[PDB]
Amino acid sequence: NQIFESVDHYISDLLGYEDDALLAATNSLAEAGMPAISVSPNQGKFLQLLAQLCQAKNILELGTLAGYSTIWMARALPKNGRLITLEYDPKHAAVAQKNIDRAGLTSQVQIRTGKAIDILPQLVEEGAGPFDMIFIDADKPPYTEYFQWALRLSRPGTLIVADNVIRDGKVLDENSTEPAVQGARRFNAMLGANTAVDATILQMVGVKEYDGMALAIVK
Amino acid sequence: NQIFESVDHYISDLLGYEDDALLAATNSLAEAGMPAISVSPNQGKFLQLLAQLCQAKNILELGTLAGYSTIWMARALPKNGRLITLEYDPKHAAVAQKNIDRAGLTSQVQIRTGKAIDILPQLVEEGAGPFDMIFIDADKPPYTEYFQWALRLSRPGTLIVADNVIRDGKVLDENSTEPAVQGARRFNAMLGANTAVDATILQMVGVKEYDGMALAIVKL
Ligand SMILES: Nc1ncnc2c1ncn2[C@@H]1O[C@H](CSCC[C@H](N)C(=O)O)[C@@H](O)[C@H]1O
Ligand SMILES: Nc1ncnc2c1ncn2[C@@H]1O[C@H](CSCC[C@H](N)C(=O)O)[C@@H](O)[C@H]1O
Ligand SMILES: [Mg+2]
Ligand SMILES: [Mg+2]
Repeated sequence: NQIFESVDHYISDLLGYEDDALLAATNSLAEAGMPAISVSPNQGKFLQLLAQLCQAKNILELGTLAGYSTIWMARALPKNGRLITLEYDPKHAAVAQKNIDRAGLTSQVQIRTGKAIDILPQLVEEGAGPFDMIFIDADKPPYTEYFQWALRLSRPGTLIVADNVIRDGKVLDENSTEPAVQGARRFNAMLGANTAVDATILQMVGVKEYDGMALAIVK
Repeated sequence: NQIFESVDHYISDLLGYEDDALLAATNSLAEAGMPAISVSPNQGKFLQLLAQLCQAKNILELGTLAGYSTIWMARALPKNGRLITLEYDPKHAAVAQKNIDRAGLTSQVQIRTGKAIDILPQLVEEGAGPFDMIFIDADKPPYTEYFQWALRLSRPGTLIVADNVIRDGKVLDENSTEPAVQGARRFNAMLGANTAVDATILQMVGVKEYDGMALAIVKL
């Protein structure tokens, strides 16, 4: 992995500058005892560019952690735009709130604390959709079901992005016993059979373990 | 590279289906002595998806080869959409025209034969722009100047994509002797310095050699 990390540092040195709010969001993970699993700086910038191509005014994120990915995307929003992010762990949600406040995004970002599978039908009842872009990055086994709820909260042209769908190439092992690999494989099979979207999977290398993100556009 | 190749085939079995027109465009290369350097199927679907996000009506492509990338992007267009593709080699242009005709894309694709640096100022003079998406994929040394012309043919929100800007990590080598590597390094420096766009570089692995594509959006 060394060449991929060195090339990622080359790219972030040109195009992946992180202000105090993004660095503080990263620094908050270890002091809070949270896992070091945010998107990378360059992945962050890529999510921001996708939100700009979507001309996104309304973004939904499942899985906030410390709000690193949230800050990157919310920075693409217009003044009147909104990002709703779902986080199960009340400690993660409190840390993310501090980090979003430090980024001056309190007004545009709403953190909802609970399981995505409980909150997604709430968003349906509220008529919270449709969203211009949806980022699925929570627990891995129910990605397939999160995608079905995302469709209910989409319009034609909505972008749905799902992170961690390759898992170091372990998705090739049909006999994998790892929950996160089985979750990825089931989601990828659903995505291959889904006639409601146009989709691809991007292999991703860099500072993080070899992985990939799925991208889908609602027909 | 074996794991990346195996994962790419896994991905294209799910989401990278190629019809006769794309398979025929690939098959056309060997009989014409052309390099097997088109975008991969999965890269082709990615460019198609970027064109759909752009809601592209007008696309510009530098470097046609056999029209493989051209067919993937043109298929995102509405019928009244147009794609202009530039190609220096008349042998390549004639193969690409056959492949575009086979794909049913004759109305939507205009292949222009000559040096990109000669045609781009003609496009500005004709008012051919602005393009919703621009794909820079010709010879590598003038990438920096192709990008300057692309900005003259853009509007706010235009997506510019440049292929082959990592070259197996050789862009880390400040003493590279390879003009294509030197061209990518100069392009990536320019892109780092450019205040007219928001940009990133995506590292790309799969069936082809380790490389990367630059994505830039012209600021609003
Ligand atoms: N059922 C569930 N609903 C919502 N969030 C969940 C969940 N199960 C786990 N999570 C949360 O999903 C997150 C995954 S990590 C998210 C990383 C973040 N998007 C970033 O890149 O910065 C964790 O914070 C975890 O607590
Ligand atoms: N100065 C120049 N102007 C225009 N095209 C050029 C050029 N120098 C090289 N080319 C052409 O650029 C092409 C690069 S390969 C293009 C591959 C194609 N985009 C695909 O993915 O399917 C070759 O066809 C080459 O002949
Ligand atoms: Mg993730
Ligand atoms: Mg190329």
